Amino acid sequence: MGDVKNFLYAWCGKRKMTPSYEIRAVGNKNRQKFMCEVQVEGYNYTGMGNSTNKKDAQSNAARDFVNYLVRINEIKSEEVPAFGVA
RNA sequence: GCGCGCGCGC
RNA sequence: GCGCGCGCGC
Repeated sequence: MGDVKNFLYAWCGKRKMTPSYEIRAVGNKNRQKFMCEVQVEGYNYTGMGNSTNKKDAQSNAARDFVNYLVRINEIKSEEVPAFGVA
């Protein structure tokens, strides 16, 4: 979803912190790729994302991260609008 | 989104 | 001119 970044952002706003994205350019100058890593304080994991543009490199890293929060039972899937259970 | 400028390719 | 990206001003 577009909104996962916004979700992760809010999620951290509660435990009163910000995520931290770090993007680096990668691959084909003429058809290029970007690499993203997100971290959050107090969490032992780096969400990783690749894409053509930066936004999507970020979305992908965030998805990665949230998915992990769920795996480690810090969120329920059911609480992540993007992971649309319905 | 609209504008501008930049890189790479063709 | 076209394509993929990046950045900047509204």
